[PDB]
Amino acid sequence: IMGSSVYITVELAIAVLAILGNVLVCWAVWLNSNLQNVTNYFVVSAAAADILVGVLAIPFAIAISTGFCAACHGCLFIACFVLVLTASSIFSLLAIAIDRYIAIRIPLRYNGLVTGTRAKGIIAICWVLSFAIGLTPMLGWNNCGQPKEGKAHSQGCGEGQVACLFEDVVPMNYMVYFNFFACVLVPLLLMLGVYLRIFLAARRQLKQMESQSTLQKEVHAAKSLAIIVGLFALCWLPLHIINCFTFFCPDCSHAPLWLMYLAIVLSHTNSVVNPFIYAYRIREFRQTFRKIIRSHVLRQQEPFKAAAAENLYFQ
Ligand SMILES: CCNC(=O)[C@H]1O[C@@H](n2cnc3c(N)ncnc32)[C@H](O)[C@@H]1O
Ligand SMILES: CCCCCCCCS[C@@H]1O[C@H](CO)[C@@H](O)[C@H](O)[C@H]1O
Ligand SMILES: CCCCCCCCS[C@@H]1O[C@H](CO)[C@@H](O)[C@H](O)[C@H]1O
Ligand SMILES: CCCCCCCCS[C@@H]1O[C@H](CO)[C@@H](O)[C@H](O)[C@H]1O
Ligand SMILES: CCCCCCCCS[C@@H]1O[C@H](CO)[C@@H](O)[C@H](O)[C@H]1O
Ligand SMILES: CCCCCCCCS[C@@H]1O[C@H](CO)[C@@H](O)[C@H](O)[C@H]1O
Repeated sequence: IMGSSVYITVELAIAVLAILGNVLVCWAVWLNSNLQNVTNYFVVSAAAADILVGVLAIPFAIAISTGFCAACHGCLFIACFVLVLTASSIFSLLAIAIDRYIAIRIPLRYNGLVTGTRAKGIIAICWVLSFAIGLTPMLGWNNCGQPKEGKAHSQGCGEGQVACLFEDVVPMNYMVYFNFFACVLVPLLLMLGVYLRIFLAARRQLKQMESQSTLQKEVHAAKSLAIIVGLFALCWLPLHIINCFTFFCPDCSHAPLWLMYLAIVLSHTNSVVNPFIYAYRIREFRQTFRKIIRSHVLRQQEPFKAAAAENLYFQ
């Protein structure tokens, strides 16, 4: 229960990269006026949620790995808060995919259908679903009725306290039957379905060229969605597949602790790549990113630049 320092520090690294990249995304929309359109509300939402994952969710996740002494229901609330915030991250990422779906399939009415007000509707829905799902264990679907005294004793916890571990407060059936399907499998299948429809649009345009600018938009879009989906599956499936193994094999010895830490960390790394890489693949975002990091360097190197120039003067 002591914990692994290697895990803690790698987990801390991800939090920083998640905050850096997504502040970068949001900063870029505030400065650049070209980036201030409806389509980017979905990108800003996702970036905002990823920040909260770095600031709030990952620090909370670190705590839950240590098995510190606390009231079971306090421990459950922290685990639930990790679930809500990561869920919002997933759902707001889905919103980007549904947006691109409408944009490519119904390009005419898109501008009349996907308005700034309706975009905030969708954003709110993302957060309603996140709370409803991640807080579900609060309503009674939890392991707090059956505390572990033997483990609580070994950690030297006072009476009425337990070792705060994730798998000790959050039930595996909740994780497997509700959380995995609602939060991971459905969104993944929906996003994969969106990618397959954009790909097929590109294939139809390409087949027409076998007889003598929309094709470039669709090929770029399909690539962007392949990245999102590929990364999302690589980041989220290992941890949840592990959870299924744990649930369906109660007699099996538990999956190694190093694999657990790797999978948890892997799931958190979705908040640094999604949707940074997506935004980074729009030139307008990419150029604005340069102006910001540029101005950060021509203002941090100044003490050493002035020193070197003065050192050469009297050389
Ligand atoms: C909405 C999906 N959220 C999660 O799965 C997060 O919950 C936590 N989590 C999920 N399964 C486990 C587990 N078996 N052990 C510890 N934490 C977990 C991780 O921080 C995940 O990123
Ligand atoms: C997790 C936190 C959720 C953050 C969501 C931020 C949504 C900002 S929308 C944006 O706000 C501007 C003024 O602020 C208005 O000028 C625009 O018309 C309007 O579209
Ligand atoms: C929970 C259901 C919420 C309904 C969906 C719309 C959310 C609007 S929030 C609020 O609305 C103002 C105008 O309505 C915007 O200008 C602000 O930027 C925004 O912060
Ligand atoms: C530690 C506490 C951190 C929790 C942060 C939650 C941020 C909520 S943003 C808020 O969500 C609403 C629906 O809940 C939407 O209707 C609005 O558009 C949006 O402004
Ligand atoms: C709206 C109020 C609804 C109340 C929700 C109760 C549903 C609990 S199901 C049952 O709860 C046990 C708690 O003792 C756990 O041990 C088990 O894992 C789980 O199968
Ligand atoms: C808000 C509460 C919503 C639903 C709570 C009850 C969910 C239990 S499902 C079902 O329970 C059985 C034993 O009870 C087992 O087959 C597994 O543990 C699980 O598959």
